[PDB]
Amino acid sequence: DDQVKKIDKYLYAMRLSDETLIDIMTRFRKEMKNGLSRDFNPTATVKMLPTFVRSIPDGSEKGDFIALDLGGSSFRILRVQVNHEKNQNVHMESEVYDTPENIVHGSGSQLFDHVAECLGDFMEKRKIKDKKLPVGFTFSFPCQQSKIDEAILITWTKRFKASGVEGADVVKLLNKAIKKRGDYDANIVAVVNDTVGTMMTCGYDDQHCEVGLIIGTGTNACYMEELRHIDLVEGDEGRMCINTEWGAFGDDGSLEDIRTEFDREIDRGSLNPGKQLFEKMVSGMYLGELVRLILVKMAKEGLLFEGRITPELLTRGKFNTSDVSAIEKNKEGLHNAKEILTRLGVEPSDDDCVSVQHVCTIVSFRSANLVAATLGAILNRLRDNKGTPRLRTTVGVDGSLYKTHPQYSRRFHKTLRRLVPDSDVRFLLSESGSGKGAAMVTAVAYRLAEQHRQIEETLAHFHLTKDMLLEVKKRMRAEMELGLRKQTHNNAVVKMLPSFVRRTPDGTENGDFLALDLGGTNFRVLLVKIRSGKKRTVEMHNKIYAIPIEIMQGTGEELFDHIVSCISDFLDYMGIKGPRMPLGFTFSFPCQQTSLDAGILITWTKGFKATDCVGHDVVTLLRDAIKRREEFDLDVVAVVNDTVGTMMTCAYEEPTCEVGLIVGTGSNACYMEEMKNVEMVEGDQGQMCINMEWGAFGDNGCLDDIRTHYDRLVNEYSLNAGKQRYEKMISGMYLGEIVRNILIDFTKKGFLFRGQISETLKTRGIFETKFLSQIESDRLALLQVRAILQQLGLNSTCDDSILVKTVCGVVSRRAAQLCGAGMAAVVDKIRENRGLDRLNVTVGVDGTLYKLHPHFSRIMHQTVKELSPKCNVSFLLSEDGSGKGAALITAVGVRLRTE
Amino acid sequence: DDQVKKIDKYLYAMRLSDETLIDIMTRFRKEMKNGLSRDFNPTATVKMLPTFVRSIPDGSEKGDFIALDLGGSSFRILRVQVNHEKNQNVHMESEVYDTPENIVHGSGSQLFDHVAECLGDFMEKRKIKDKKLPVGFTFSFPCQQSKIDEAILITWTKRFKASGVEGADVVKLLNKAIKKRGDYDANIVAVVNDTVGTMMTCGYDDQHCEVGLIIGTGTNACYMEELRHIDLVEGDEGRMCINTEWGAFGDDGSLEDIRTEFDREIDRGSLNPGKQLFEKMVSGMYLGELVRLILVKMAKEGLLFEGRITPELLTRGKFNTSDVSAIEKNKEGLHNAKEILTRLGVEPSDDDCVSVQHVCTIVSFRSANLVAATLGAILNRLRDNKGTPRLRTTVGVDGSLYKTHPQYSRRFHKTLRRLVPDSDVRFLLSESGSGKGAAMVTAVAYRLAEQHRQIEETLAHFHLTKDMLLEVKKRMRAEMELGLRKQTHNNAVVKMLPSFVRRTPDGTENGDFLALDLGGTNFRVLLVKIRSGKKRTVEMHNKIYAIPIEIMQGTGEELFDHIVSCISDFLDYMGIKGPRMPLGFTFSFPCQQTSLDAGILITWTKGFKATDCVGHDVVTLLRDAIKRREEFDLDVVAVVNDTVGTMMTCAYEEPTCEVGLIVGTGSNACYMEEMKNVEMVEGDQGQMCINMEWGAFGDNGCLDDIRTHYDRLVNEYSLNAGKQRYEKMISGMYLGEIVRNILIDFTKKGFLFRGQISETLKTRGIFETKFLSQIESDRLALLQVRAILQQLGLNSTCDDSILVKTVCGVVSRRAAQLCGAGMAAVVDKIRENRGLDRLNVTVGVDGTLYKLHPHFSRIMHQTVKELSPKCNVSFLLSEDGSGKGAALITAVGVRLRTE
Ligand SMILES: OC[C@H]1O[C@@H](O)[C@H](O)[C@@H](O)[C@@H]1O
Ligand SMILES: OC[C@H]1O[C@@H](O)[C@H](O)[C@@H](O)[C@@H]1O
Ligand SMILES: [K+]
Ligand SMILES: [K+]
Ligand SMILES: [K+]
Ligand SMILES: [K+]
Repeated sequence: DDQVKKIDKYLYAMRLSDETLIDIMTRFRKEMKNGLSRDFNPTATVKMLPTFVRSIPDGSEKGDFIALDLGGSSFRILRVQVNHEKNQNVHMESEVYDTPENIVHGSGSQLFDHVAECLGDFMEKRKIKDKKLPVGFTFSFPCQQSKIDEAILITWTKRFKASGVEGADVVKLLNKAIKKRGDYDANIVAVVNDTVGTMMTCGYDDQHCEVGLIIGTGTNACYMEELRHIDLVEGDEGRMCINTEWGAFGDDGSLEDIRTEFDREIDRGSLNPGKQLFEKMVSGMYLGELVRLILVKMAKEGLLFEGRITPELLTRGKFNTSDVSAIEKNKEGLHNAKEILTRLGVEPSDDDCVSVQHVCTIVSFRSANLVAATLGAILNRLRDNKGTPRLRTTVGVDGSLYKTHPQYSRRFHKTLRRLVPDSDVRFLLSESGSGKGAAMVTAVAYRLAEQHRQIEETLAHFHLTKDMLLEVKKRMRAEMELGLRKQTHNNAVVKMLPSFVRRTPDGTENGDFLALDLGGTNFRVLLVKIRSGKKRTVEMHNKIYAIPIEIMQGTGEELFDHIVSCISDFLDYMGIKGPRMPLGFTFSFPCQQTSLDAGILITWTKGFKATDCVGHDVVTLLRDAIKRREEFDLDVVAVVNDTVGTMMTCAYEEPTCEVGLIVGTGSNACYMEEMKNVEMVEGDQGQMCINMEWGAFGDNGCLDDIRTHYDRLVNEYSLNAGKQRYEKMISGMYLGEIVRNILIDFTKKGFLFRGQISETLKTRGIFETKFLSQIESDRLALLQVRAILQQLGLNSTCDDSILVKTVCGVVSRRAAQLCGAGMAAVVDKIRENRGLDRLNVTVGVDGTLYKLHPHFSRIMHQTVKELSPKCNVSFLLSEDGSGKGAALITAVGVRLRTE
Repeated sequence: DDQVKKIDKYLYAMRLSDETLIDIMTRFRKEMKNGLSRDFNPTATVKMLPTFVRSIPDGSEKGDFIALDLGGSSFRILRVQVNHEKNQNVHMESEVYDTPENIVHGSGSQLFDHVAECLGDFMEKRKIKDKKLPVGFTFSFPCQQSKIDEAILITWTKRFKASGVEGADVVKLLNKAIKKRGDYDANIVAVVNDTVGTMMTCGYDDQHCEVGLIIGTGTNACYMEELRHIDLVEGDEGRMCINTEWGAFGDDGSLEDIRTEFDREIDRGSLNPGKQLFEKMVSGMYLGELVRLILVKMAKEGLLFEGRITPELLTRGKFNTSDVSAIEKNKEGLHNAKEILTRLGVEPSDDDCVSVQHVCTIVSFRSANLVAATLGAILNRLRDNKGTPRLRTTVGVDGSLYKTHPQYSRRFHKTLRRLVPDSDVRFLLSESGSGKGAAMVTAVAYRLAEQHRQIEETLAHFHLTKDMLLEVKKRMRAEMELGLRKQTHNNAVVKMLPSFVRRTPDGTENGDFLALDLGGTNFRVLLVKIRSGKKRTVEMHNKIYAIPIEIMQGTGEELFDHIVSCISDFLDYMGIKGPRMPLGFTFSFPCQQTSLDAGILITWTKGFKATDCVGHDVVTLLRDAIKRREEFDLDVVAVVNDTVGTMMTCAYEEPTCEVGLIVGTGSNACYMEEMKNVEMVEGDQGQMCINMEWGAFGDNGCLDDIRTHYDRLVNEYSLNAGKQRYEKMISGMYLGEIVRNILIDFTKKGFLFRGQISETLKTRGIFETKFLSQIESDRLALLQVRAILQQLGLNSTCDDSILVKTVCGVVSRRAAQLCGAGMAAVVDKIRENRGLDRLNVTVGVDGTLYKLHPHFSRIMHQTVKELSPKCNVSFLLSEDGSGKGAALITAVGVRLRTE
């Protein structure tokens, strides 16, 4: 006893009080906060690195993969096999490869070539070198990573010191070595820390695991932290495993008050002086040597061995941590001591043995107590995160020291239970611990890799090549011809109807004109004053009127009676009733023009059911209603198509404009054609603006080779199945539906919304052009995109969001391109029509998709350029082709009945 | 009365209850939250746009500028002059330019050319067209801007509808028009909303202003909101004025429950149907017309004028908001009514006049009450932000309606005082209101513009051009020659000392060597085992030892007695005492080599003061101490320079290495020279590694033309004034000091830290290489950089941070370049030395600045490439040139005494 008491005082500084431990527990808690915070992270010693592991094995894990484990006591290679069974275990085998101490102090190159050399042999000796099995990599060192399969070595720790690796990506470095040999082919799908592997390996057997603890050569702990606490990782949903890297605890001076002269000497003779100061007070790679130093000091003071000092006792590394354990055994502790010490050349006395055994006890007890303190900080942290008064969790443990020291386990648990009282912690030990762990993470990594490989293949069908685009342009052009020729027009799908607008405005237009814009329940009347002065100027007014459904489904005699009623109101509203004014009539329903002022209605749409209108000439129905009133008289000069109105509106300013285009809910285009070509209208002189009605392009199957399964579904479920095939791959009314139908598919395959098909996802037209234009916005953050989706009614996650945005993108790009191939055919036909080799033409466009969408117009333009280089086409957003345009068509109209 | 009562019931829906108003107040509060939040902002109708105005006039405002005001009742141009006086007012004049109604409905082009045309005239008529005065621009429309001098028109409101402007930057569009004419030159320094101008114009006279309220043609309110609440603007310090754009309140349906059939008809006949729904219930541009519609409906029902309806009463725009005011005058209200109505063709009865006057009252009272409600929401918001129980603030008001209606002011204040009770609000009216406002913002904008112009000029001196760099390279080369030649060596500043290392390792090296690394209080001894096996392998160990200051300032006999004591310890530590081992001696103090194993100490540094060492040969002092002990014997084979050790260490692996470089606290470089050239050492055969000591380059004034005022200050205040000029523009020991000296300067000029010179800013060496390497980090966010600074002890702001980072950048770039020009001279001399036209050489480098810094090594490399294209130089980070290197020099040493 006297002896033991003499050591206790000598090593008093190595005997920490609970008061002290709690303090240390508190200091670490602060180091944890700083490392997580984005403000102090820059200069924090406890790195708290994100592992990018968001959950423990859910069981659904299955596969066959390899696993490397480098950085611990020994370098082993495992082949883990997690398969499907009826409550039966998982199989796995491992092999340890000797790694020369002069190899971990060499060049990164030699080291990774060694690891590669050992890998190939392992697979070959098992001849599984053919089936490229996924490879997991457990690397126990602080690594920076922004994804599971990347690992930038922050620095080396423990006994490694290979140059040319720090600051580099070990995965690339390994892939580099595996290549150099080319003996085989490896798939490093993931890189994980050993603490992570341990937590995984044990969480598999216990879904309560949230902490991985390593206590061996080195020491470290990882836990499950709230994303909303990990400032340096964008997100807020779920959890992510954090790699504290607590071995560096104190590397900034925080622990100088508890470190002794022996601790500092141990540091001076170390590979990484000044680093991992806490670790050097705890882990097994240092325990043995720490005791030796204490023994040398004592012999030197004649406190032990009667001052006798031998060359062996002074040689670094002669007293291993394994002697510390042998000496602390309950049974043969003191006998082991005598043997060990004796082997050191010393001649120990019974007193010497007891003393040396108490030094061991004091040194290893400190290790235990210190780790209880820091682990307790992680427990309190978990207790706070869950807001629970008492904590219940399972800790995954591993490490040569913890597993082989006879007293560590017990002392560690005892002290821990005394510092962190309101909690019941379960400690699960693991066989390989990080062997099966890297496998579970690899498993998930592979999984997500296939999902992406698949998703990429599905979206590939939407990728049109410049050659396909040329065919599309080729085919559109042929369709155009069939519709112009008189011999095939009746059977053509791209009708190419004549608008009877023989000239674009020339500036000579001057006057006051009325326009009627009818295309729904809310139509409008307008007054447009045009002054052909020195300076072109046009002012206008307009009021909107409603059409009671009762009248929409009225008798056609009431419909036009009501409309003239509204016009009668407007004229008074503008204070201009009296004179016989000219009026342009924009009729946005399926019509067939037989003259500038005549158009037969082929079918009602948008809810109109007025009787005795279909088949009749709308302009006559209007003229008849006007006369029925006898209050005033108008001179209906024309019936107008809004697309044609859009070009006219544009031509008025930009004279090189001879093409109009609409890309909104629907799509159409027009252009000035040569009369000699309009076989449907007598006269080979002059020009004629043609209203293509190009949305029917492909209605005879000519696009059937570029349409996808989702294009077909959208058609199958559309109201006009088999019709408007082209407009269905380009208009804002369907784009969302192609998108929605892809999402449903992916949801079923389980790549989105947890495989759960939402009711909102089942609703058609949920993805309007407005919301389609947002999700793809450059100025939007993924957290906003996610908000938008959730706002629609989709329980999307940051991850879902990334997916939905990609799909949208794929669909809208093809839309713009397919639109470009179309537009590309028109301009070239115009060029060739006039026998030119270079054409400069402007196009007037309108439409909520072209206008609101972030990338449609751009990609569209890029495309027309590639497919039609002999043409220099310019696109100008021209609005109100239905009002201003109809008026301009009217002004040009009256102007021409004079010539 | 009966009449009045008959109207009250007829227009019951226009009479809002306080219950209703408070509800609306609450709805707006929610619209304010959504617009500010990054989650709901995407689809929010109340945009809550950031104005980038962080404070009201602080008085320090002074200058002479112009101001444009477009978008309100009239387009005026002001020339405001805010100067320094003894409590006397500010001067300003304005001029209104007629803007044709057919001009605000035309093209953006014509509109901005009109504004330009009006601008030039204004300045010319005042002939101030010569002095390019700053120009302020008040544009009253929702604009997107990320900086004061940018304004992307979201959309048009009120009566503007010029095409080609929405979605574009009006500033560029204006600058575009001012150019087209080129009559003059304008400086649009800022663009502000009218609400902002009003708040500014009134905050100037009252530092309590936090709200700008407009009630005229249109209606809108801006206030001062907490940056920590403006999710869409990075930051958290101070305040920023938010432009609510509340006219759009309800544009999503939120107010359909309080809008009447008259409100909806007013919308149908509007320019922007469906937009600014709230505004259309309040502002002056609509009040008049809203009453007309109510009157038409009543006549039609024979409720007024005995049902008589006239063409005038039905003409839109015949009843102006100015008639609403005339009619509500206390004195001549009913007489004004009779006159007005009569002018409308109606024949009003006294009863009719009373009724029409009550309609006005009911309509204008609603306007007042509605704006009280929404303003009250902004007050409650301000009360909450300041956490005060009762609110005290000043509101800046303006608007034709508010200023000209006889009853508005009174009704508005009354209702407001009843809804928002715990607060005293001061209402300041402004003359031009936005005239003097745009001027105060312009003032500040100009100010910051000059600071940047200045700062840019100061940092320009640090910009070296490729030609200067070539001169530097030219001069370095000449310096090199003077130092090699025997006739000028004694007077050369770049000493070019011979290291006596005649060969780089060749691989033949094999053995066990000791090294002593002495360069401070903590030196180390090392054992390096080198095996020239089939595979190159080298393992080593080392312990660190301290030198008590008492011994550092000892007698030189004790210093080397102590060192040999440490070596004696180490040999036992490694268990190898006995044999006579070889030892390399790295002596990192000002030494002069006279042989491979001899070096005279020219002067102590780093606190050493040991006596009788200076002038003596350190290797002899060591050999003498060894012999004094008689415990063992060593074979000191060499005295080493760490730079030379760095190259050797590198050559060992990369055989093309013949140049070493150190860039850390200090800087030096070495390279293999041709013996025929080393005039200081006999023998024209073989080579000789030269230790340049290039830090003294420029010590004779040869760099005096590229050194700056701050370079001189750093020298002036350095411990070795006039010496190490080159090393002072490149080493990590001074870079921070050049930086710190610039900051102090800028602080004085008042461009940083509020002109306040911190005590921390006065501390030298505050900017260590570590912190210099961080601030410039690509992976760091400005909020972190700011944290770092504040962590140093600098009360920096996000803005300060942006500045400090730029300075650092300027300084560290020149450092790398100046280093490159130097390195560039060595490689070329080697090339030319061997008469080659292409040279491939590797350079071994080390140093905390080169290693830790984000951009040093890169820019350095880029530079050596440009200046030395006949050379293909490769840079390899080679570490431990002081230990491993000293050993390699020793191994090569013993190996050569055999040849
Ligand atoms: O091996 C246990 C631990 O040792 C520490 O030194 C390393 O930095 C960690 O990566 C590792 O988890
Ligand atoms: O003119 C007053 C207000 O009118 C609103 O319609 C505009 O959108 C605002 O920019 C302006 O502040
Ligand atoms: K986060
Ligand atoms: K024809
Ligand atoms: K903010
Ligand atoms: K010579």
